[PDB]
Amino acid sequence: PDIPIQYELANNIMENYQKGLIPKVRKGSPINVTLSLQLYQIIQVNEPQQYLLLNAWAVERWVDQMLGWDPSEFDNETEIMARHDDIWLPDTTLYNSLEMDDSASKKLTHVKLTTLGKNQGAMVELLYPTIYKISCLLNLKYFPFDTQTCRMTFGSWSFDNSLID
Amino acid sequence: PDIPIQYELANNIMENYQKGLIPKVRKGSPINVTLSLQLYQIIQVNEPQQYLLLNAWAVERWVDQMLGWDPSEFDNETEIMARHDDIWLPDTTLYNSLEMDDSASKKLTHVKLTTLGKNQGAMVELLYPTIYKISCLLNLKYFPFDTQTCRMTFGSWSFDNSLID
Ligand SMILES: *[C@@H]1O[C@H](CO)[C@@H](O[C@@H]2O[C@H](CO)[C@@H](O)[C@H](O)[C@H]2NC(C)=O)[C@H](O)[C@H]1NC(C)=O
Ligand SMILES: *[C@@H]1O[C@H](CO)[C@@H](O[C@@H]2O[C@H](CO)[C@@H](O)[C@H](O)[C@H]2NC(C)=O)[C@H](O)[C@H]1NC(C)=O
Ligand SMILES: *[C@@H]1O[C@H](CO)[C@@H](O)[C@H](O)[C@H]1NC(C)=O
Ligand SMILES: *[C@@H]1O[C@H](CO)[C@@H](O)[C@H](O)[C@H]1NC(C)=O
Repeated sequence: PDIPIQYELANNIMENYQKGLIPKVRKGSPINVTLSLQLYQIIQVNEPQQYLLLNAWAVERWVDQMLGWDPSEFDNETEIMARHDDIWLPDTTLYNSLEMDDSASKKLTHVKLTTLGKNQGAMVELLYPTIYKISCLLNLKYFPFDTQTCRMTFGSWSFDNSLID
Repeated sequence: PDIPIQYELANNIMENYQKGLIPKVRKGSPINVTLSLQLYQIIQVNEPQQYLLLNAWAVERWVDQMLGWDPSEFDNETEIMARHDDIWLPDTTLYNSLEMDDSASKKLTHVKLTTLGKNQGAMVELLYPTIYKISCLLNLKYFPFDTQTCRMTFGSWSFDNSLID
């Protein structure tokens, strides 16, 4: 009738879904997460406090083995946009971050769900802008002709290699 | 009886509505969003950190194809004032923003709904004040007789041209 097909799609795929648990139907394999980074700006290289302020564009892709639907049933449709609140998100952490509030370093709004099949899951694309307060060591021996290398360690804080890769 | 007609109006249009999904009943056309901007103040042109602090008035108009009602049924009322939490809002993002917390750069409080018909949708007006921390490059070659141009890039972070225009 007047109800959109995406309403039925989201009601169907997010029916028995539990966002508080890792969507790993298969037992013997971790969830592969593909993190991609773009540098947009270097806001501040703060020598006195060993912190660098970066403005990055982070893209995060994995496969959610529970949010899979058949495109033929739901009117040919192969994509749907949901909210980051409604699905399980990997806890990608910047290990050397100097900011503990994730509302000042991340702008998670929406996720994109592309189906691979009913029982095969769906690709989840997570695009969000970040502001990283990075703890980097400065070797100011050749100041002001110095070059500095800044490391960004990314990983899951609570999930090990057997759960999230 | 003693119940207002706007109570019956908001209960009827917001009955099967889902605010987590784009209100696009029609298939082959994006949602047109009309962003209008007013400059109210230039708080700070911070040369050392390449950021300009603006105080703007943003007005956002689109058509919500699901929130349409027949005025004649609901005592011939053509408008209703709702909250931004209750309806779907486009993710209008300032691309070069230096602030990721949207509670320090935006004051979304209410929305205005004007009906175009039962099955034709409703015009949504979103008025809110903003404080923009803008990443702008300064060419201080003619200081202090210098003129600077500051760019403000606006768009959806996750929705492409086929969804939001
Ligand atoms: C996650 O990554 C692993 C790689 O460690 C993938 O395992 C591969 O699976 C294919 C079959 O689909 C095999 O042909 C490859 O040999 C496997 N790789 C290795 C290194 O053994 C896995 O498929 C990926 N996806 C998951 C687990 O959903
Ligand atoms: C959104 O904007 C598009 C313009 O791209 C509108 O499409 C127009 O539709 C009218 C009919 O209502 C046609 O007469 C015009 O020729 C169309 N424009 C173009 C450029 O083809 C569309 O109606 C707008 N509103 C929506 C999609 O709800
Ligand atoms: C898309 O779906 C419609 C109806 O569901 C169908 O008519 C059309 O053939 C589909 N497209 C393809 C390429 O199969
Ligand atoms: C608006 O509705 C009221 C009550 O239903 C009616 O008395 C009035 O005539 C209507 N106005 C117009 C212009 O039809």
